[PDB]
Amino acid sequence: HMATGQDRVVALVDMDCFFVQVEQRQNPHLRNKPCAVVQYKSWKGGGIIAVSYEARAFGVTRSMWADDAKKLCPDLLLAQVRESRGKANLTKYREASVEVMEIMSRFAVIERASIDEAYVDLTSAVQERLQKLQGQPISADLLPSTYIEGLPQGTVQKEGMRKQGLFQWLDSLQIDNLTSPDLQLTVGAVIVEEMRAAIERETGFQCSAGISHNKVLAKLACGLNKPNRQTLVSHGSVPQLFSQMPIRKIRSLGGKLGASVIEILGIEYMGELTQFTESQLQSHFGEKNGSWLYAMCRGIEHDPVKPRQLPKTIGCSKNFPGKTALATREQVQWWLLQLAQELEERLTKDRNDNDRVATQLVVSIRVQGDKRLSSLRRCCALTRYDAHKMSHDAFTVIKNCNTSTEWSPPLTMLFLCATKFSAS
DNA sequence: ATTTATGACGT
DNA sequence: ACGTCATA
Repeated sequence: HMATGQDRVVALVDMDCFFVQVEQRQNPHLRNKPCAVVQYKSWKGGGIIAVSYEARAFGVTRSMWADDAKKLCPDLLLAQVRESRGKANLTKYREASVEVMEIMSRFAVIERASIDEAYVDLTSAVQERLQKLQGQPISADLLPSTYIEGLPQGTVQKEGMRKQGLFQWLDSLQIDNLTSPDLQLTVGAVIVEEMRAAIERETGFQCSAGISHNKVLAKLACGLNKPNRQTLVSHGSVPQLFSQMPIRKIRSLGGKLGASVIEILGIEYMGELTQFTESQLQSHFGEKNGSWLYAMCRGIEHDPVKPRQLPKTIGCSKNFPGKTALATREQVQWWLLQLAQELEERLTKDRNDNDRVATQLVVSIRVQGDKRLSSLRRCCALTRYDAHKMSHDAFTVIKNCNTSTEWSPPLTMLFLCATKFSAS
């Protein structure tokens, strides 16, 4: 009577260093070279936000200043994010992301998780594929970039090991040693190979993927073998996988709650959670978190793949660090106008493309000396896709935040978000 | 001065 | 409504 969280087949697809691949498709000179994408070149060469795998090998990471990355990797090539109205403009990447998600939707139900990753619900697609091929062995040739986590168990080249693990898996499927859920995952992986082939053929982009029974395991699986590969994590693989898996690697446990789990229970690995009762976990972390942890450490999670190919919000913001912090009224107004103009453009395009209208405008700011990402959030009605009205409306709602033709304390961040979409 | 985005939850 | 958390 003990449920095993084996009801669904779920994938998570992550475009490998996505902004970089976009620039590399556009500029063949960047292909197969150590390359990074930077925004804002003046200050320390700019901030790196995406890094090719060739560059990662030199120790280049995101959130590194380009000048610093050049010390680690002198031959590093850089592509700059487009800058419009004095701020980074991510339109090219948003549009490329749409290219990929449109291809994914042909194969299965997708949840847009971010600009560069999507969850995929393959349960239905797997059931249908299982009827078309019935009692036919699944050839290793259908899974040319698939790793089976945990295998092989029992040749000094990675590709050799991959194939040996796959053979062991498939030989035990064909034997009848594995379970029907295992067959379901395997077929799911075949479909993902097919989806990933179609993405590469049609866009030129490569991606890694994880296939498992829920989103957390799929996300975890995806990161196990990168770039351009996919990993199947079976329910059976979970005890060994979790036995040495730091708690912070599991999605949603990378922050404060994860650190609390570690500190309060005196443990380090995900698997160690199984020794606590559900009541115990709830007593420390709350009813929801405790229940979630109890199921998750056993490889079980029920968060559905939401059928949502489009972002629920459309926002833009700009930080104004250090000396650049906004300190006059005219300056604060000029930047609201810049933000509002980008937002109007993206909103109008959204309306035309997606048949919806935003109804709420959220204004957020951060004041100098406040550690919290947001110092304050206020909303007002968004009635007109008009940059001047939007910027003026936003000024109105945050104007009282100023102590006193001058602005103090200085603003270190402005954020306009369009939310609350309705069909149009 | 590691951005500029996102989605979710608690109250 | 508003603040906080988590992710890349």
